[PDB]
Amino acid sequence: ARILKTAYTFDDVLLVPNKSEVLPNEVSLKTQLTKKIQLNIPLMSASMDTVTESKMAIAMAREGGIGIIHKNMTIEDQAREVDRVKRSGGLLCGASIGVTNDMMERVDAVVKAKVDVIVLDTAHGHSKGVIEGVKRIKAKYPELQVIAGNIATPEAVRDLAEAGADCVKVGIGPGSICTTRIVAGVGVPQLTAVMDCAEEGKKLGIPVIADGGLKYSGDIVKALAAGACAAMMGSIFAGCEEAPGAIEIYQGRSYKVYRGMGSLGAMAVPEGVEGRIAYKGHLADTIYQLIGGIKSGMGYLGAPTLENLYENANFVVQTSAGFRESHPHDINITKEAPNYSV
Amino acid sequence: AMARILKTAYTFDDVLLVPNKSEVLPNEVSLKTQLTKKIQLNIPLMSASMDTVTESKMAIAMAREGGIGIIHKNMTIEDQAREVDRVKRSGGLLCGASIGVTNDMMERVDAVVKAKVDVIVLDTAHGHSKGVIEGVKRIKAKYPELQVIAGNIATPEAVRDLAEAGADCVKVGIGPGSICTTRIVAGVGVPQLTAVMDCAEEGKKLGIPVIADGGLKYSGDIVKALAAGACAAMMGSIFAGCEEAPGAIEIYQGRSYKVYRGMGSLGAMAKFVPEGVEGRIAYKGHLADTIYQLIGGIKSGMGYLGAPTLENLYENANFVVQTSAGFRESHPHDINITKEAPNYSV
Amino acid sequence: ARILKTAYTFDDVLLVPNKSEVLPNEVSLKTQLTKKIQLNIPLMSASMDTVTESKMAIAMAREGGIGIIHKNMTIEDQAREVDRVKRSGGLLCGASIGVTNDMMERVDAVVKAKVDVIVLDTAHGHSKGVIEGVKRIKAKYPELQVIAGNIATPEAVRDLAEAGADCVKVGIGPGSICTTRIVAGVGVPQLTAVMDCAEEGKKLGIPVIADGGLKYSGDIVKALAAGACAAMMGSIFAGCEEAPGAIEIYQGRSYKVYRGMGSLGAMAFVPEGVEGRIAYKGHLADTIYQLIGGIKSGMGYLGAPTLENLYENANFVVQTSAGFRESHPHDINITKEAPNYSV
Amino acid sequence: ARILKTAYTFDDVLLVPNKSEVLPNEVSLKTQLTKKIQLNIPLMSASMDTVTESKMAIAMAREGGIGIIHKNMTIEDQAREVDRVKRSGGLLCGASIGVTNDMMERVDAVVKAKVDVIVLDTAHGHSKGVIEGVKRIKAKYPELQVIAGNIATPEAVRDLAEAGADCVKVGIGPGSICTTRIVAGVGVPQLTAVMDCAEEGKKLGIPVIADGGLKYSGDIVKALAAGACAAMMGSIFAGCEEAPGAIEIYQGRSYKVYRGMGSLGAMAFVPEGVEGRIAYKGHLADTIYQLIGGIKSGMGYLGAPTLENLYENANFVVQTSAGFRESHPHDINITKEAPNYSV
Ligand SMILES: C=C(C)c1cccc(C(C)(C)NC(=O)Nc2ccc(Cl)c(O[C@H]3O[C@H](CO)[C@@H](O)[C@H]3O)c2)c1
Ligand SMILES: C=C(C)c1cccc(C(C)(C)NC(=O)Nc2ccc(Cl)c(O[C@H]3O[C@H](CO)[C@@H](O)[C@H]3O)c2)c1
Ligand SMILES: C=C(C)c1cccc(C(C)(C)NC(=O)Nc2ccc(Cl)c(O[C@H]3O[C@H](CO)[C@@H](O)[C@H]3O)c2)c1
Ligand SMILES: C=C(C)c1cccc(C(C)(C)NC(=O)Nc2ccc(Cl)c(O[C@H]3O[C@H](CO)[C@@H](O)[C@H]3O)c2)c1
Ligand SMILES: O=c1[nH]cnc2c1ncn2[C@@H]1O[C@H](COP(=O)(O)O)[C@@H](O)[C@H]1O
Ligand SMILES: O=c1[nH]cnc2c1ncn2[C@@H]1O[C@H](COP(=O)(O)O)[C@@H](O)[C@H]1O
Ligand SMILES: O=c1[nH]cnc2c1ncn2[C@@H]1O[C@H](COP(=O)(O)O)[C@@H](O)[C@H]1O
Ligand SMILES: O=c1[nH]cnc2c1ncn2[C@@H]1O[C@H](COP(=O)(O)O)[C@@H](O)[C@H]1O
Ligand SMILES: [K+]
Ligand SMILES: [K+]
Ligand SMILES: [K+]
Repeated sequence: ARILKTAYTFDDVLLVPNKSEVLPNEVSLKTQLTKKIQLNIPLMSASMDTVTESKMAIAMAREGGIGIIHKNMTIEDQAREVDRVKRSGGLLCGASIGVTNDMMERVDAVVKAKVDVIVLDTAHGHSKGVIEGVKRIKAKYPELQVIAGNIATPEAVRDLAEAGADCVKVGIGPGSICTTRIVAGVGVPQLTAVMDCAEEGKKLGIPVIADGGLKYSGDIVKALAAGACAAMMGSIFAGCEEAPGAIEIYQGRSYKVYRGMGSLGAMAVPEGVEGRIAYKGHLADTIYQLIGGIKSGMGYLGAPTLENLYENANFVVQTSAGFRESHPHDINITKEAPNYSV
Repeated sequence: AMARILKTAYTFDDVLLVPNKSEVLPNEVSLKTQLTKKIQLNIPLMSASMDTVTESKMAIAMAREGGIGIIHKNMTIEDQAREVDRVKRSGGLLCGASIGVTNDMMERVDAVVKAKVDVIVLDTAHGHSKGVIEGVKRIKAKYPELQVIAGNIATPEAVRDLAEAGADCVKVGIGPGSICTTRIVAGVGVPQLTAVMDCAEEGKKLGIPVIADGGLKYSGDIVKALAAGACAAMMGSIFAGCEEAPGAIEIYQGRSYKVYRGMGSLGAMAKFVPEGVEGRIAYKGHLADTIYQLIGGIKSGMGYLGAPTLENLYENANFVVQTSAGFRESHPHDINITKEAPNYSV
Repeated sequence: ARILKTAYTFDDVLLVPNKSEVLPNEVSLKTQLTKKIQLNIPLMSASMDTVTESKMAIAMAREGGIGIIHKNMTIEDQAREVDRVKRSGGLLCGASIGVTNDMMERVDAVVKAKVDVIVLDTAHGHSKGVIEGVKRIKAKYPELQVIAGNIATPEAVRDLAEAGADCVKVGIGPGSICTTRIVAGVGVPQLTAVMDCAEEGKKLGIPVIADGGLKYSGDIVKALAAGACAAMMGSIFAGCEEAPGAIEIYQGRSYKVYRGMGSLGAMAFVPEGVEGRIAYKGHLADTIYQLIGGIKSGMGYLGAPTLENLYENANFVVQTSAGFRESHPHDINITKEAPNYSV
Repeated sequence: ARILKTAYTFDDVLLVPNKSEVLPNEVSLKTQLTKKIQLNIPLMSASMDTVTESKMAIAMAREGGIGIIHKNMTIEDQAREVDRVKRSGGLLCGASIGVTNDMMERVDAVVKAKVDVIVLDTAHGHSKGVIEGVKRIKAKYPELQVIAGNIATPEAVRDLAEAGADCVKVGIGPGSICTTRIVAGVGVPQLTAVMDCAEEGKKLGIPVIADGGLKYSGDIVKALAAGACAAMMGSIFAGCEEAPGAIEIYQGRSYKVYRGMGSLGAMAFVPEGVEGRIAYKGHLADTIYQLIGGIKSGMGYLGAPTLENLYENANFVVQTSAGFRESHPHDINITKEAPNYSV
């Protein structure tokens, strides 16, 4: 039983600027989610019953990303949801699958609805059940694109790619609503997890998704510079108008419900919590700020594409003092900024 | 010889366990552990020997759940014997008794032995001392088969010296306790994760187990202590609010509290300078409900690490260090929690 | 994509005392801003529309420093502001230029008004547009002093010096109103940025400016010890009577507006700064006095009669968060105002 | 410019327990302040106008420690305070001296009043003025015990010893009222400073004093285990009945005034201390009882029956801020007062 190293999250690191011949308006955000699936922007919405149904997925895809329909619903309803996204323009769409008895039955129905990718998502992706589930899926549907998660190690990338996954999803414990690391003691701070896993995926030719723990646009730049093909978010999108759930008002402020899929409410021992986040308005305005920040970061790094970003990215580690310097400090902020908050 | 800085030492909140390949489900794992070579526990949990934590009611409840309680010694010799006696006659449950380094030490041990106590815990502020080492030797001479836990310690050298004195198990923890001020008033101690790991390593070489005593707040902390090599975890704070702990239920402004205090606090010693504090913690209802959450957390952690057994968990556990920013990410963040979780509190 | 090292900001480090044969009242604060421009004190006011117009630049220069007139104005008005400064005595003045379609005509205007230095300043100075800008300016006005920024790597120092910069300005992300590091993920903790850049500039013969993130006089000492020729500040000066903006009273205290140049309000669409209020400080002279006294104190502690000697002989140690807590006052209820400390 | 290392303060480290054969009550706390001055306990009260006059110095002496009479009075009044302590019986007394034009005058007076040790104390002890001052005092009074400070490096230990000091005082910037590190940028976290200076002093046979930054009895154990012959405290004693100043009441709480001597108030150029108020803590003997109890407890944990053995067998580990949270009480609503713990 040994200590391997210090592992870092997004707030621990910064990207060093490079020489740049490209302006933020000239960079391309295109990325391959699998070898067969290109996104126009590297963003995905979490498959949670408070984040992504057909309305969110349609909106994500029109912006050039993708939404993964959650599976806290009957098989027929999830099929319906996928079908509505597919009929709204041949937009891309995903569907969540669990390691369950009816797993193949749920897969058959979202395939019938012509889902583009299934996400075999589970608390612990580096497990025999997930490995065998991927092998059953790829044996019946060899061309069906499969994302498997969640994981946090190069060995997990290796075993899941060996099983036939086309993409793997990284993140054990970083979610805003997640208590996995506290109740089970397990996880890897997300920037080191993505860096280590994406480096392994690149050697195998399998992309990785940086899933969870993202709070600012600059976090996504770091996830992409570390080598993730795409970034998945629940918190950043669950307050948008297109997220499921009504808008609630409490003492002058408008909120939407957001909860972990492993919380008591979502399941009705838990590994998530349930709560409220601020109402953000329409997805478009959030995406515009996220993409603007990504384009700026890429301008700072001289990267015209996502791959060039990864190839020339150098991180430095900052201390808690450096974190205090990186945020605004020693000012009473009195005007809303659209891409910042405390 | 000169003073030196050895290394950085870590507490539970500093580290995370890296997930392994798993072929085991949380409900398939076994929590059986050897507290000593002759005492098996069904779950690796112990309740602390404090006068706000463990008497008969608590020890009975702990044994029923598969753990064990250590009856505290802020008690006449006779009362402690009767406390042990009630646990033994309550269905043959395991029971332990706390013993200090006192002039009547052997008279206290005699009485709990007669009450058929299964283990005695010679616990004191500084276990790595001549008084403790001579006391273990005296007990193992009069009672060669009596199981003896000695503590508290924090170094591998202390494991060896107490193992050579004849201890069957050593208890690790100088300063991690919720109510403890040792490190602040005396400047002494070792962050608990590193203390458990370095002592467990030495104990494994010698074949003596180590207990991780103090500083546990969440079920995931227990997983880290077991993964660092402890055979069992000892908790005061987590159990002091349970209905089975001593003390009445106090209500102040809509919340329910129970008293919890260090054995080295002024109040506990009136019943020197103090090395503990006195206060209140939340009432938690029945012990069974807390243990359920603890065991569930432990089983989930073993599932993530691919460990069907506690020895497999130690053999394959890998830790990473996280910063304070990583700690912020590990807890729920950027959310207004509006519903209680039964295993997470703020 | 890899991790280079840990990088430090000012609060991460402390300077070790040296043997001293000099009293703080004997040190000299002269610095070469460029080869041609000497300042009597190594302080600059930021080129921001809530910090430096002519009033601020005139006071900074009378105190021995310099102000950089911001460019959130028409070309004509910026020339008029520089001209106000030059007509108010022998006063040094600077003017901010950006990478814009009308860049050279803005430079022509400020040159005609007799500006002493232009600051070609933009979010990312290590860029082809800044490099081409410096070359174009130097090709037309070979003797005009050019500061280029902002940057944070030794490679950018070398490229901007090769382009013909006379001085480079270091700082990506540290400013009190800046969100660059949060929104784009990019920056270098400022003490390490200044140290690594100044060392490259020393080898090349080009000075560097420590711009941004400075809060106390001690911070400036650390910036200068790390090799910067001068320190540039916005927050420390924006609350002064000579900065732009009225004085606002609210619940018994006095405030002034301070905002990033990349905030929505300054720009009037993804901002890299915020907008807010800071305490009114009174006259520039009194803040400068405290700054100077603290710098002179630090040079006393390090035995430095000059700023070059301070840099040549300074050693740092890293402190933890607990060391930070010990470095500030602690375990006291402060009941009297200190003119050079506040919580 | 170069970063030498990470430097640590008391909150950054913990001492590893040793095998012990000694109970706390059996421990001996005697120490050599200098080769010719023994204290029954290794505690000194700071030479500050809010901590030690004769009332404090006499009380420190009766407890086994010693007070340094502060210098913020006339030469005549300081000798009177020294004389009053020395006529109260066989009590030890120190007196503070500065690098002043009347330095020798003030030394003459306190020497006439039979002071036992002088403390040539200044902001920056590793300076020509202090080195010359020690040399002049020792050339006139070869047997006067001289403590010189304040310093933070082994080079300063060596330079001050070669000048004739009998003890050196370590501490640049750790004091609770101190702002040296914020306003001048200079200092060394105190545990590292004591350890590095104590190691040099032991090679030379000259003791060091750990001055400032101590909050709990456990911090003093760390400073002695790090090599100091004694610990000097202002904040821990300024709330005691024997400190100067009246007991002031506000909302049912009792306070005393405490201020740095580089604060504006004490100086009545640029300040390096703050002014404020701390809790009233009653008679000094109550506080000393708790300090000595905690020290004896720590030496029990370290198997040190006496103090010389302590440094030789002291092993520190570094703790993170998470370890710091574990070291204090946590997850408890403390409802009873503890005599040796507060937050
Ligand atoms: C996103 C989160 C956190 C999550 C989402 C929904 C529910 C949960 C709950 C609260 C139910 N918690 C677990 O489910 N915890 C868990 C822990 C360890 C293991 Cl080993 C495990 O099972 C693995 O093996 C199975 C077969 O491959 C497959 O279920 C896989 O997860 C599950 C967590
Ligand atoms: C002080 C700050 C932060 C600042 C000040 C004013 C405005 C901005 C705004 C909000 C407009 N943000 C950027 O402007 N962000 C940005 C990011 C990356 C690049 Cl690559 C970039 O462009 C570089 O290339 C161009 C040609 O050299 C030149 O404009 C140069 O800055 C600009 C920031
Ligand atoms: C859980 C805690 C902290 C604790 C629990 C109850 C009481 C105490 C008190 C406040 C009384 N504090 C000590 O007791 N402090 C102490 C410190 C150093 C030594 Cl060396 C020491 O004595 C050792 O040597 C003796 C013979 O082996 C034996 O008493 C052993 O403890 C005791 C602490
Ligand atoms: C405890 C503190 C902080 C302290 C105590 C009282 C007064 C001061 C004031 C506020 C006046 N601040 C300094 O005095 N600051 C200072 C800074 C650098 C140097 Cl180099 C210096 O003077 C050195 O050179 C002289 C010749 O020996 C000698 O006086 C020595 O101190 C003094 C500080
Ligand atoms: O309750 C749960 N426990 C742990 N992780 C969860 C839970 N529910 C969702 N997640 C993960 O957390 C991510 C959202 O993280 P966020 O973007 O920080 O809010 C999802 O994409 C899932 O990977
Ligand atoms: O007063 C004391 N001072 C220091 N440690 C104590 C004191 N009383 C009990 N302990 C220890 O603290 C443990 C409880 O830690 P907790 O589970 O963090 O509350 C006990 O099992 C003892 O090992
Ligand atoms: O909005 C902006 N975003 C990022 N940096 C800015 C912005 N506006 C001004 N700056 C920089 O911040 C410095 C002021 O930093 P301060 O002294 O910490 O307030 C200026 O000199 C500029 O270098
Ligand atoms: O104002 C000052 N500036 C810096 N240090 C001071 C000042 N006044 C007193 N000191 C130091 O601080 C010590 C007191 O530290 P305290 O015990 O932390 O309050 C004194 O013994 C002096 O060494
Ligand atoms: K900033
Ligand atoms: K989390
Ligand atoms: K201080």
